[PDB]
Amino acid sequence: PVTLEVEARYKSFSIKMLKDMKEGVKQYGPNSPYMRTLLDSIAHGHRLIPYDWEILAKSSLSPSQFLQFKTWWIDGVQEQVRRNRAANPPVNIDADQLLGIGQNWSTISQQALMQNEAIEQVRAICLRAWEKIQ
Amino acid sequence: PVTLEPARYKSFSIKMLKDMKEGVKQYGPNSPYMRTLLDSIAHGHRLIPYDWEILAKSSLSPSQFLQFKTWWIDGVQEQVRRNRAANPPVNIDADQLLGIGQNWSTISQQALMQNEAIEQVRAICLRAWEKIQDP
Repeated sequence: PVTLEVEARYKSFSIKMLKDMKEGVKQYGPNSPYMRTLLDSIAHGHRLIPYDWEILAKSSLSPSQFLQFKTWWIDGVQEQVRRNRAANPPVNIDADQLLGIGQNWSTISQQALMQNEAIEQVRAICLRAWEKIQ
Repeated sequence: PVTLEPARYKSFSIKMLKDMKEGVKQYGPNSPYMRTLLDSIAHGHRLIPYDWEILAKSSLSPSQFLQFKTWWIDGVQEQVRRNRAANPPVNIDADQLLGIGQNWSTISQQALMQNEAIEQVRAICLRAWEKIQDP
């Protein structure tokens, strides 16, 4: 997660939290009330960049579950970019920022400068993607 | 939880607290389910004593809550003995670990707690939670 001291600083997830979450997904399922409670609290209790989401997902999910998450992340990005382009005025956030990739957004330091609207879009897209894991 | 390390505070969502209360109702405070969920939350967020109080009070029956608080205080008493006896001494007292008194009763004060104190609070409260008995 990113903290805004404004000066943005990145702090990695707790190793124990990650271990807890991987074991919880395994025992209860990625969308059990168990995981929904935990994940929602983390997502809304922190400023998460795409890097954070990639870490949470890759660490917590089985390989097949992770593939599902990524496809739905990409699906949510398609829809979001469409809404961004159609907004009046257009919202200048594209897929590179929402996925955390490319020359402008691939590094943690770049992503840490993401504005509120972008953070909110990433949060909604990734929570939806997680919820769509079957 | 505290949203900026030493600083400000954001409450748990009403929904999250409802889920925790339902989880305790369905599975009990010391199900592996609740134990690992609590552990996850406690390592996923920076919890001050005020958070622990809200979580416990919201999730537990009055008698379970009294047990939790009794064991939190007991664990604090043991931790303070250890802090005093440490070489060098750890300058963390019972009022900080419990979030009480002139120095620590407010969220604004608690939000300035450093890592060692947050960690001590976490260990003590997780242990106290485990000491709660079922109906």
